Amino acid sequence: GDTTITIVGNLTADPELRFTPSGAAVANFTVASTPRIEALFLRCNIWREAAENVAESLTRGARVIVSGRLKQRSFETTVIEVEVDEIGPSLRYATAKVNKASRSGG
Amino acid sequence: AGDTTITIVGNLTADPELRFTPSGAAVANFTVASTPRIYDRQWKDGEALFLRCNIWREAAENVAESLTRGARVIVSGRLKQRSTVIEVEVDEIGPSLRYATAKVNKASRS
Amino acid sequence: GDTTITIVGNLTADPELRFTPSGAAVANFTVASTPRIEALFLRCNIWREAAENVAESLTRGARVIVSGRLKQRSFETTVIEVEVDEIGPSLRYATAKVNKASRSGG
Amino acid sequence: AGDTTITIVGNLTADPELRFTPSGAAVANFTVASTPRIYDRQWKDGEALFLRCNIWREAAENVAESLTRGARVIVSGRLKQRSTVIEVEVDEIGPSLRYATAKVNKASRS
Repeated sequence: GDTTITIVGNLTADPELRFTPSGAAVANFTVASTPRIEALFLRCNIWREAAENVAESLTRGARVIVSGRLKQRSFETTVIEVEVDEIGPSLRYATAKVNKASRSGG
Repeated sequence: AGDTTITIVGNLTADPELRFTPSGAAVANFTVASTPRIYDRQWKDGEALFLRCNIWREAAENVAESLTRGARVIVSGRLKQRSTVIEVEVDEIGPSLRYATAKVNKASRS
Repeated sequence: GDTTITIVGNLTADPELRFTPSGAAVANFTVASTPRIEALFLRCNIWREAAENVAESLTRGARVIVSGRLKQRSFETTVIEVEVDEIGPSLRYATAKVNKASRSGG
Repeated sequence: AGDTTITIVGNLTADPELRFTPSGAAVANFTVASTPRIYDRQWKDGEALFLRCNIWREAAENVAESLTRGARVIVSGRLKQRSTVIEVEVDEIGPSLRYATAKVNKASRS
């Protein structure tokens, strides 16, 4: 089958960044969202430069909009997790100066 | 504040389950098995995830009556952290009309 | 970019079916959904056997759940339309007898 | 009854627009241009669609201030048929952190 998800919440901590043996960047963070009618924490993952952009521009307590797919993996005493497709900061209660980086294809 | 809605397409892995609450409310439980297709390289179709869902009210019974193990369903809902344990609070569920057909009933008789 | 959508509503008319010169089946119908806090009509499209399944099993006034992508096309005096990924009938106010068809790969 | 929510990723095509209502409410208007990728055959990336969106309240101004033509945004919302004409009633919007970076402000000063 398939599964996509969109989440709006606040960062719990700041995006922790780490690089892979291959060189590929992997940001990491967890979005906490409390619906109105609670408390749900979703840990997300991002790759490639978008990983570095996140770690570089976001901080704990930031309101974000996330679209991605679900994922699970085993831990030792399976938990759901989110594969980020694209992430941005909400302008619902904030503003932001945006600086794109040019080089379209790659 | 920020919410979290989700749409899932997968299979049931078992017949639903009618868990009547102590208060007297119907609740159907099932888990949607979904393994996505990943157009890469040429594995091109793998990484199965199992999502535990909880449908409430009237639909808890329509689901327990209509759906069965191996069923391809389309689920709409939200992720709740109540109850490890994040589950899908199903808002709408329906037998996918892909690969299958169905005869629909209604609201008002028998 | 990209865009996915999920709709829950009722059929306005019955799925109209038609075949293509290539032989590919194309069902067609439009879902009317009125949110609670209105009246929005979305015309959908489906292909392959799922098209025939729809026309064969659904009827006007039926509550359905639809996931797909948006699409637009010009008409003469552009309108948004939905490319159905998968459609099923809601069990929120109904029940259904399901008869899968076997032949997994194709 | 049945609702309809949607998530869009695309570009703005122009700077937003502050359309203050007669009542006195802020409203920002823009249209998200989105052309999806379609892994088929080997066109493998085409069919551009343009979605007109309307963001309201406080965010109408934060958007008009923060975003500009050519911007890659992530939009969350619902399709409304008010005003041909189906538009996106934006609930949340944000500059996509893919291909770009951003400096976030907040709620309470200056």
